[PDB]
Amino acid sequence: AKKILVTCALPYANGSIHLGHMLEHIQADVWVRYQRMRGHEVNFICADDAHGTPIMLKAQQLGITPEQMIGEMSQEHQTDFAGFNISYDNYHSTHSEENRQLSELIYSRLKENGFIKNRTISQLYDPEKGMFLPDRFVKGTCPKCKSPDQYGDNCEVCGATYSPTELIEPKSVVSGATPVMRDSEHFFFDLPSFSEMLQAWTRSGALQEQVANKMQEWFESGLQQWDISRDAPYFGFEIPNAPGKYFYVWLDAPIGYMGSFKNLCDKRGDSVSFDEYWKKDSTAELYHFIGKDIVYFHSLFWPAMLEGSNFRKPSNLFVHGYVTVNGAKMSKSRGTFIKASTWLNHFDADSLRYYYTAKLSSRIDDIDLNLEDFVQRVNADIVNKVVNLASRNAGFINKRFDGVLASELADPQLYKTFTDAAEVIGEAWESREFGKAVREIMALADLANRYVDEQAPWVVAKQEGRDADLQAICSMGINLFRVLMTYLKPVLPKLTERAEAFLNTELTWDGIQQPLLGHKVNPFKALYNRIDMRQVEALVEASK
Ligand SMILES: [Zn+2]
Repeated sequence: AKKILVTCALPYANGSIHLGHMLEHIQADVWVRYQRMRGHEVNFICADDAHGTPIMLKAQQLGITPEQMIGEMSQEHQTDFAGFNISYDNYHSTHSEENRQLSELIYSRLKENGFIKNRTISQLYDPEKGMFLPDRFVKGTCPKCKSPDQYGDNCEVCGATYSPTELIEPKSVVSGATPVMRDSEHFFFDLPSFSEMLQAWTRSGALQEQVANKMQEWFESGLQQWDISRDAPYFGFEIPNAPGKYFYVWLDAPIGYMGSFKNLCDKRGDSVSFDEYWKKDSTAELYHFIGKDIVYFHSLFWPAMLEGSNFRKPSNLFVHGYVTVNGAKMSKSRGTFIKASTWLNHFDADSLRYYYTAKLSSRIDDIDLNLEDFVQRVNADIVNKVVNLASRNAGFINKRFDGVLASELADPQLYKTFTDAAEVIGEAWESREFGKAVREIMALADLANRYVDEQAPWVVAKQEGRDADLQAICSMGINLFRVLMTYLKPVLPKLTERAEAFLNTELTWDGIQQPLLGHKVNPFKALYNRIDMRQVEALVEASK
């Protein structure tokens, strides 16, 4: 009966979805699907992060409007996520009217409350193009080793780091012009004002221990004010009362979580839910699934901005680690930098969903996709443990018993062992201990296959007068399958649909307390096929 708003980080609009994104969106989707199974009101919200200088420049290079460009990438992203069955209630954009109005509102409130500071800064400027240059749009000669054609604040030959103002013979990446230092007034959010509140949240015990520890490092270094403005030319929202100034993505990106929810409420004609979820007095829960690299932002800047503008703050942050492939960071040269779209040409979504889920936990630790292990694990667990219980038993039921399951459980004690596990497995899904949940489910699958082996239906089937025994054994196996697929429903949506078609019933969490007795099942082709290393080799080759 809880009200829950869950987000994933907003994908950047100038890059395709890859396996790293998928770790995050799959983790969130599994959790969301479980929460829905337990009867809660869930709103799963995301959007593309569509503003900024890189996006403006990319569109100019392509000779199209930034609006056309981000629209095309939004569609590409949503197609990929739909391919993996990520069950958003809304997927919006930071380039939207809802986000504009909320960004303006929040800024206005921050300013009225004394949290916006004005400061003049100096930055490299391209006088030919007529724009300030972000660091990575400045190139030149390393001041230390004198290597040419180095970009931004570091040299890829000697490893030195420096301000781009130290580059020798600097050039604009945009125009080739020599950049010069120029002053500009910027607006800053007074994050340090919120230090005590943030420190109290850190010690409150809600956050992951690893996150709280990192936060202590940040408090120790000392909180800084953060620039929330950019000069024209820009692709984004103009700041009221400040001609030629725009909101930097730091301000408008997370407000996209709010804008996406407002968009959903407005499309639904729901005039009460936005305030019910975002006002200070809210009894709804708000959760953000995010990666390591955006924790400072979500744990410090974001709750401060919300407090300073009279909105509720996150109930919790759920942080995951990086994805690796074959033990290492994704590598383009090795073909392990793998796009979501590419993945689906070779494998189904369920396979990756399962593999990631089996490795995930409540900690921040990197998650490794070892491709050899992926083949082994999917075949061993999905094909040979879980689906096996249906595939080894359904034929006899269909061919010899007209599709009808036995009128009573052959082994009620064993069935009770399976249903008794619901509390611990659900608690594991709830606490994000996904690996624990999968281990418990697979231990049950081992018990189920041990039961079938003990009963030896391939022997019973050939022996005169043992029809009743055969129906009993096979029906028991199918009932164990029903339970396991219920526990795995958040993980494997497509296999679940196929299982529900076979069983002639929707799988509900509470439904397992009533086994299927005197009940017609349907024939099926093949619920889940084996994979092989040849397919992996093809995936890698296609990714090079
Ligand atoms: Zn160098």
